[PDB]
Amino acid sequence: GSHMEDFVRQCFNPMIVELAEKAMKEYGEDPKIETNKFAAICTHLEVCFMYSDGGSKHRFEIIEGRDRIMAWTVVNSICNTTGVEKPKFLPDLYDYKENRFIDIGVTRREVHIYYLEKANKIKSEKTHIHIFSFTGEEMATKADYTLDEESRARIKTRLFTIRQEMASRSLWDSFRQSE
Ligand SMILES: O=C(NCCS(=O)(=O)c1ccccc1)c1nc([C@@H]2CCCN2C(=O)CSc2ccccc2Cl)[nH]c(=O)c1O
Ligand SMILES: [Mn+2]
Ligand SMILES: [Mn+2]
Repeated sequence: GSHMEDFVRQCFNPMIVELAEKAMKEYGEDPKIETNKFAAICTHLEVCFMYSDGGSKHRFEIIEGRDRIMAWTVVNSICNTTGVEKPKFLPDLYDYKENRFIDIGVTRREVHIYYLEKANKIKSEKTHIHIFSFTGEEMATKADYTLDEESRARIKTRLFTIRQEMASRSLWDSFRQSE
C-alpha cells in the first residue's frame, strides 16, 4: 500500500482510474506495485480525454482506453473507410478533420528526446505525434498542434498541477526518476 497509489485514486476521477487498471492488467502489470506507471497511465488517459474535448463536437475518435481488440477494430474501420494507412502500433486518437491518427505523449524529460524515441518506436511516419511535458513545453509533428492555443494551455495547466500535488507529497522525485 504505497502513498503514490492512494494519491492517484483521489486525484483522478474513478472512470479514468478504472480504465488505467484495466489497461495495466492487460500487458500484465499490477497497479499496486508499478505505482509510477499507474500514475503515468492515468495522466496520459486524462490528457487524451481533454485533447478529444478540444475540437468540435465529434472531431476525434478515441482509441486509447479501449481494450486491445476493440481499439484495433475501430482502427480497421477508420482505415477501411478513409483510406488512411494502417499503423503498426495503436494510436490514441483519430482526427476526422485532419484525417490522421494521433499518438499523444506525456513525458518528464525533454520533449525533444522523447519525440525521437516515439517516432522510432511506432515506425508509423503517418501517425501524427504531439508531446506534452510536465513543465509546459510541447512538440508536434510538422509543428502542427491540431488544437487552438486555449485547449492546449488547459492541458499544460493540469499537467503542472499534477506535478505540484506530487511534489507537495514528496512523490515527484521518485516519479520523475521513474521515466
Ligand atoms: O498506447 C500506449 N500503450 C498501450 C498500453 S497502455 O494503454 O497500458 C499505456 C498507455 C500509455 C502509457 C503506458 C502504457 C502508449 N504507451 C506509451 C509508453 C510510454 C512511452 C513508450 N511506451 C510504450 O509502451 C511503447 S509501445 C506503443 C507506442 C505507441 C503506440 C502504441 C504502443 Cl502499444 N506511450 C504512449 O504515448 C502510448 O500511447
Ligand atoms: Mn496509446
Ligand atoms: Mn500516447
